[PDB]
Amino acid sequence: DITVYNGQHKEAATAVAKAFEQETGIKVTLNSGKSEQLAGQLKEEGDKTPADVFYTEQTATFADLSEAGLLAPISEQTIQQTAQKGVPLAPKKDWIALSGRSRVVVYDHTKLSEKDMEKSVLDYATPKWKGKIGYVSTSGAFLEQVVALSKMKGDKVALNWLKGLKENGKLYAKNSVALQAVENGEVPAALINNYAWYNLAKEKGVENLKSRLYFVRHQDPGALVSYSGAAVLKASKNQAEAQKFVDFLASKKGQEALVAARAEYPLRADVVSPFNLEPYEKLEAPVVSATTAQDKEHAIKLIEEAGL
Ligand SMILES: [Fe+3]
Repeated sequence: DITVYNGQHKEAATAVAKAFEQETGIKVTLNSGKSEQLAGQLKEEGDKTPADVFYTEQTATFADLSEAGLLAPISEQTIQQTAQKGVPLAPKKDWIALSGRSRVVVYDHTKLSEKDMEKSVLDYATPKWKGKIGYVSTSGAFLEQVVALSKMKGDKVALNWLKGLKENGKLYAKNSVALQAVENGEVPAALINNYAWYNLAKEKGVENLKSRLYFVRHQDPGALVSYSGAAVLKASKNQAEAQKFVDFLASKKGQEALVAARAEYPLRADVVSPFNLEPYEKLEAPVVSATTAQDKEHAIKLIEEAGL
């Protein structure tokens, strides 16, 4: 039996754990928490941690653990299962990316069309969109979007984007609320994450929604994908079952279990999502370095400076 420190959503984690227990007969215990807190706990515990595997919604939390020598190597064959073009790879082959979530633009297709959409997420923060674009400044993915803009286009552009949202956008407390506002006719479009919309569409049927999704694609900062993954702890005294769990997560059945539970893009090429997601490769996600704590601190400073 194994212990998994879990920073991912409980439904994702519970569903793959249960499919693992059913496939192998090995029992999984989750120790859930926020990825950044769990990572800190793993570093403090060091070679006496009870953790066998670390399962996270955000692969960026792994870099520090790897650099501190706390992660075990994973099978090369396992890594290759999700190694699509654009998918982040552990330089030391000591963690694996498993799935993704995407930034998207949701729009009311009875008021706007694909033709009204912009080639860049930068352009939604301009007077053309005044009173017409919702955004969620408190959302973790929104913070990731600022980090990517900063890295890809520099601080002046990031700040100008945030200042433009301040001036032109409608602020919503959550992505689900921004989605409702589009459905309700309050705002014709918003910047959200993919899964909120695919959840609603699975629930109600796409034909019954006013809203559709526009993916900016072509490695625009607005095509940002955030990656979930897993790692085996070097300290684990059950490497064999820990590695079997990580291999299962990368397998067809493990990826099938994940996508049945959550609207994340599988990184295996031979699994389709029952939420009817497009293939990961079609997203044309940009390639961007892992968000550090320092990156998050800086992005918060820019949001503050923009008056948000
Ligand atoms: Fe969310």
